[PDB]
Amino acid sequence: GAPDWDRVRLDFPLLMREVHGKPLVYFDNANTGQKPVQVIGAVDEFYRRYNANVVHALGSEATDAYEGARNTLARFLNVRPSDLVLCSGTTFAINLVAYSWALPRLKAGDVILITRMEHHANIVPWQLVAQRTGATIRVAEITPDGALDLDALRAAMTPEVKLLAVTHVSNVLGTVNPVREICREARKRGIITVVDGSQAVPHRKVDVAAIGCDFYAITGHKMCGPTGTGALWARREHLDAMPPFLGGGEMIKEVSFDGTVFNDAPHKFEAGTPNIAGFIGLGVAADYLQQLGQENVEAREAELLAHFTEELRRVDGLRIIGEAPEKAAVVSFLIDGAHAHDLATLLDLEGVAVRSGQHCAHPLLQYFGVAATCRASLAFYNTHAEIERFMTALTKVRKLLG
Amino acid sequence: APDWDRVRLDFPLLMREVHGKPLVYFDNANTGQKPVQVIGAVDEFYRRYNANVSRAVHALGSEATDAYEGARNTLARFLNVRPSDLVLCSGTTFAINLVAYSWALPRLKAGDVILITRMEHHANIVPWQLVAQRTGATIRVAEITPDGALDLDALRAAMTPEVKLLAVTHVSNVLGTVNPVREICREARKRGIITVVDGSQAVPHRKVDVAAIGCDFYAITGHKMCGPTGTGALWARREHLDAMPPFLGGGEMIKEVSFDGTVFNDAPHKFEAGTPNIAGFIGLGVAADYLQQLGQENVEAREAELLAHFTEELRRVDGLRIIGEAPEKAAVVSFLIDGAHAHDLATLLDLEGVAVRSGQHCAHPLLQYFGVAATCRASLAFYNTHAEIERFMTALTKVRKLL
Repeated sequence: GAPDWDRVRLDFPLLMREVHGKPLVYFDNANTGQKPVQVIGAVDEFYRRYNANVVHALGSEATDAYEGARNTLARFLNVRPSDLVLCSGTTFAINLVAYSWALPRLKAGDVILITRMEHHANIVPWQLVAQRTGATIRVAEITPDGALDLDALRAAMTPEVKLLAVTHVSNVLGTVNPVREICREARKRGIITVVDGSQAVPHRKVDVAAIGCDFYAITGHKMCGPTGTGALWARREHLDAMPPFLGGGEMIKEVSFDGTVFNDAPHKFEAGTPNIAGFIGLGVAADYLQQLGQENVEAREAELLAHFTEELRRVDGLRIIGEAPEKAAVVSFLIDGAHAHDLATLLDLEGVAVRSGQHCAHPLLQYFGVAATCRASLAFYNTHAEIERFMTALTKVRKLLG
Repeated sequence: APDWDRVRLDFPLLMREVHGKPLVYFDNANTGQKPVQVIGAVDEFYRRYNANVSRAVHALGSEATDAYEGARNTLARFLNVRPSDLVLCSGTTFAINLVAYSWALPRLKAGDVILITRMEHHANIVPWQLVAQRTGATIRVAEITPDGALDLDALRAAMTPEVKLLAVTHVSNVLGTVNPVREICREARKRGIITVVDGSQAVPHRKVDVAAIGCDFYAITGHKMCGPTGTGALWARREHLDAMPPFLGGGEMIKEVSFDGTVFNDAPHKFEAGTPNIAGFIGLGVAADYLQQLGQENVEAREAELLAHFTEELRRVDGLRIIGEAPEKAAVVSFLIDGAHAHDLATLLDLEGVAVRSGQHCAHPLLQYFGVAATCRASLAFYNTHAEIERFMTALTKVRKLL
């Protein structure tokens, strides 16, 4: 559609913030994303006009909105709404698979294969259930450019491997993994795939069904949506076969002390009152991104990334962690003789929000041999002028640490 | 004493119309309405300092972290507990399931008994049915008497040495009954019986000093105490939080992650995996401060007046039966009328602008004891008025005579 990006930016009122007496440059979109006023106003209007559980008039509109949001998010991912479980975030989504798929199935001798670049959300659940089942964890290695080693991956997918946890897009490296080809091969070998989509769906069109995976998790607050929102897509055969996770109201059909009958998926896995307001907003957020066009977002952020990377390469002593041939607008970097945390601290005082640390990916940073990276992560509402301002601030900050 | 007319003006939704008639929202037990301080708190977060929390670097992240942990401290004072022992989660339902998965699942074995009261909400039943399904524990029911009160004689008789856990509600969402949780938990602790207390209908309607109850675990939910959806909390004795294994795994609840071995944070973050509902909990903190500012005792007194007025006028209705007439009660009234289907009462009352709920109210076993397929439930909040009560009874008379 080719939207006007200077108009699009005006939808985001937080970008008018000033911090430390300076206009904010928000380059921490990988930590959480900012919301268009359409999303903020949808939540506000729910609380002011039709707050009710999901009956009477307000309860009726609240329910249509809540399920309407599931339909919208499902069209956003190109999956069926009945296969889409709504939850508080990617972390909940993956733990649901860990407790309800793997925990009742794995045994001694089974192997869980996890790539070196996984976020802790796609590592720690598997460690918990591996320890409980007697299963063992094997690491799928990466190369120094931040790519997944596909040859090593193929060789690691031996018959004893029962599940592969793999990120769609790395939150540290920006790397875009070929999840379609990965999941096609894992299925050929009887290996279940759990794909972490948290950093994919904000930055590119994702057709989840076409990936051919078994489970796919997203988190709402990184895709223009309210906090406490997220979803798990899963093959229907899996949602039918898995036991319930959380128990309570709404996931039951009939409750008796003699025995309870459970609902079918997806409500089967949604216990208790949902985050009604948050998912109403995520519906609006998913619709907002589709109206922009996800492919336009991807092209816009690739233009921002190329500008930022071209300028960042002129910095003496700088190196980028994550130089894969396809990546989202996430740049982790280090500067010789400068501590990443000093860089983040001084950049903040110049109005620029970045993140220094390990980004909840400790094994990945261990492979690179570094205690932290400074990460600037960009979104379509950032501007080329902000990038030029960032380079001016970095030069001033680096001179302050000289 | 608070000016209750001025308090009601804090709630902007109550101004709206339904079918061209004024809205009379008597479905507060389903979810509560929000004061403008809470609504604007959530709106201000997204507009002015939306960022992630913990290990804060930049200005907005610091502001977001201070607000979020500030909300935990405000809720803790609301409950008179330490914030270090208060786990924030998406509602009562999650709070109880955390107990089920991380306390009971690793501990109970075949032969052990989980004791659950007849009046519990599904939130305090189904998790224990999952535990029995995977441990071989058996579930035993603590009965009620026809006035909706918990039969304490039968409860003591039911608390035998094989019972290891008791699921007991503080306030029933159907009956309104207020249970003597302090007495119950003292007697449970004397027999080595863990108590999980469902406070979802307690903390919005009365002052609860959670620590003085003497229970092992206490669960609340945010959207019924003036707060955002997707919020709630689990309080627990410190000894349990330390001994319990983690439930959800991910960021924030770890301290160090390696493929050779991971080290977890301490409570409460031990049990809060991944990015929190930052906006929701910032708003829940304002809700807690709003209720502490009014005075929880002042709210309890207000809704008792509303209850007494509503009950006195309701009992004038011919053929009307109130299910739940325990001695001490919150402002929740479930009722039936001879010749009137509960669902038909709700459908037509809504056409008069009155919002109530008819059905089983996620308490199927309680309804089985009474032998009724449904009830009509009016549930009052402090921002309701005596005038609305009178408007309600006129709509009830209009609707009763329409069928």
